[PDB]
Order: sequence, then C-alpha cells, then structure tokens
Amino acid sequence: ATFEIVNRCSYTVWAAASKGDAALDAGGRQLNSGESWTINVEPGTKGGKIWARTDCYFDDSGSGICKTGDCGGLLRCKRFGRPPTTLAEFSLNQYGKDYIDISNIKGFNVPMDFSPTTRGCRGVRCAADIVGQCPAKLKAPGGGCNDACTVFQTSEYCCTTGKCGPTEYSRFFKRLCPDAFSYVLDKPTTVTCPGSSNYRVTFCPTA
Repeated sequence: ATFEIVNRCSYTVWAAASKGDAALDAGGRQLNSGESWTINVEPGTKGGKIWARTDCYFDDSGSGICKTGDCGGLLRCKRFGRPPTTLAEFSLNQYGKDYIDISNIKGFNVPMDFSPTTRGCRGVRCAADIVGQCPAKLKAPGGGCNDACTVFQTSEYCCTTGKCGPTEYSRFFKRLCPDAFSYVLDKPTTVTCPGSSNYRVTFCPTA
C-alpha cells in the first residue's frame, strides 16, 4: 500500500510511521512546509500509525528529540510516539478490507486529513484548532493537547477495565473533531476501504 504523507503546515514537521514494534518504510523523515513523502506499507499491516512530530532536533546519526511525538529520540521511528500526537491509524488487508481512522486517544498535536487516493470509501479529517482551544489541564507545555489518560492515569480515562464512558475531556475532543476517536470506547469512526487501497495523510489540511 502506498501512503503519500504531505505537510501542508506552515512549519516543518517530522513525519513518523510505525506499527509499534517496527518502522513502516524508513520510519521517519523531515517534511518542510509543502513537502510530500511517499512510503510503501506492507500489505496486511495491522495497527499501523502515521503521525507528525514538531520542534525536532537530530544529529548527523539521526538521534535527537521532538517536543511532540518523540519515538525514543530517533529520526527513523521504530516505536510509537510520545503523546500528544494526532494519529492516522490503519489496518490493511484484514479479511479483504482496509480499516482507517484518526484518533485523539493519545491527544492532538497537528491537524490531519487521512483519505484514500483510490476508489471506494471516504476520508476522515480532524482539522479543528484543538491546541488553541485545549482545556487548561490538558495543555502540553511542549506543545499540543494531551489526552486525559496521559495527564491523569486513571482507570476511567485509560479504559483499563473496558467499562469506561465519555468524560468532560473526551467530549472536548469529540466536540472539536467528531470524526476522530475521543476515548478508547468511543462509537467507532473507522472507515472501511477496499482491501489494498492507497492513501494520503495531509498535515494541516485546511491551512
């Protein structure tokens, strides 16, 4: 599956792509404003994620730090990023279909659109100014809007027991971005696409 990752932000982002225990393609790359990075994701990839990282510094060996979405200080991500991170999530070729969604379960850092570039399904978008509107208690000093689980570490926010409901914090993300998961047990906003579709993830799709 091909994913074109486009940075429409006025600022540089460091794109990251991982399945949690491994990089997807090169795993990460710098994307200046307007740059596009095309990656190949292995068919059948289950639980893949693409995100942007902001205010990064990397040395000549690709080791450094990011203010948001840092994946153990690597330019080429092998693991998931440190919240807050808006997430493009996908599972490909799952019983003949692809499943995509955007999630705010790990908070929000950059607005995103995640759409197929092939026929048969619609895209999803979370392009609202979540950082600007972020409740005081969820604001991340390093930038972004944390999810409540990251901030408070409670069974209710983290849905530890599988018996959690929406909260004042999850309702904030849902109000701004109805098309993204706002908590683990949120009514699924997952889109079913034909198996082997191709996609584009666009950071800052509106601005």
